[PDB]
Amino acid sequence: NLRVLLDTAIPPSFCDTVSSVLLDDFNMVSLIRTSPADSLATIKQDNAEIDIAITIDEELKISRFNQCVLGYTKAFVVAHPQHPLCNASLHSIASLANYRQISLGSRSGQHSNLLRPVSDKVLFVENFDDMLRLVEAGVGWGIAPHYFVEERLRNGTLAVLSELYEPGGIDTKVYCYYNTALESERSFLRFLESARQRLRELG
Ligand SMILES: CC(C)C1NC(Cn2cnc3ccc(Cl)cc3c2=O)=CS1
Repeated sequence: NLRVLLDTAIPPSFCDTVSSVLLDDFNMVSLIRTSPADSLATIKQDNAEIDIAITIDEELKISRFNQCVLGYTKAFVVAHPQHPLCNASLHSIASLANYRQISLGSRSGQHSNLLRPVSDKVLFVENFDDMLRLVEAGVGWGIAPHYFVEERLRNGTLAVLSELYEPGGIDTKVYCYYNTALESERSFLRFLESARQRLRELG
């Protein structure tokens, strides 16, 4: 039995990519979704017995776990089209610190440099859905994966503020944290090679 953790920042496009591949090699495969805020918090619980985690969160070294990079993915800062900062000026991009952020909360109550909120007016949520509800209602700005915001952005229900900070949206690394047990196993290298391909082509 193999247990695999994918945070909700990973497109579910991808979540198909591993399933075919991993099950070529392995017999039981459990897929588990967490908040990116909870990805690393979870694997560190010995009892949770996670073997692989696909997460955007970065941490320098973790016990009993090697890191590597499967690929990259875009994220956008989004707000209500009529949000004060809709004018999207480099002045407005410094002012994020001043307007209310809808940030992802974490059970541990603790956040990495990566996912820690930026503004002091913060309101926490469990998933990117509650995030965008509140953002669609002009209650704040928030930073969400492409696949969540592509729908609403074409629909005009939502606006991007992040395009002068990083044109193209914000590339984020997708990390593979894997139990050291796996490094030698031809099983893993197979999955890794396949995994990288689909996130590439999914770009
Ligand atoms: C404050 C922004 C200017 C930036 N914050 C980040 C970190 N960050 C935060 N949440 C995310 C949620 C989802 C995804 Cl896919 C990525 C991120 C992310 O990178 C980068 S610039």
